[PDB]
Amino acid sequence: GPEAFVVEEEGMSKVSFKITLTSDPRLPYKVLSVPESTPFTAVLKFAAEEFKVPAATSAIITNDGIGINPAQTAGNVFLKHGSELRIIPR
Repeated sequence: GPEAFVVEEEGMSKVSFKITLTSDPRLPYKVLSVPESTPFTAVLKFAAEEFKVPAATSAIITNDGIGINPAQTAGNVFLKHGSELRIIPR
């Protein structure tokens, strides 16, 4: 019967973030894409590499300026915060 048809999961396999270095008034950005299951620590590592800044002294925050727990997936960050993120010194 109809109870036997279930939407078990839904998502998007490729997650894209537009990460802006907002301390620089030219607002340099990178659009980075990663698998949905990518640990967010690896997104910070990728972004720091592309911006040529040390991952250890950098952080990624939401467009609204709030911190993100790194121990979650890229897909979950996108679900909560959308695509626009900022890279800042920590």
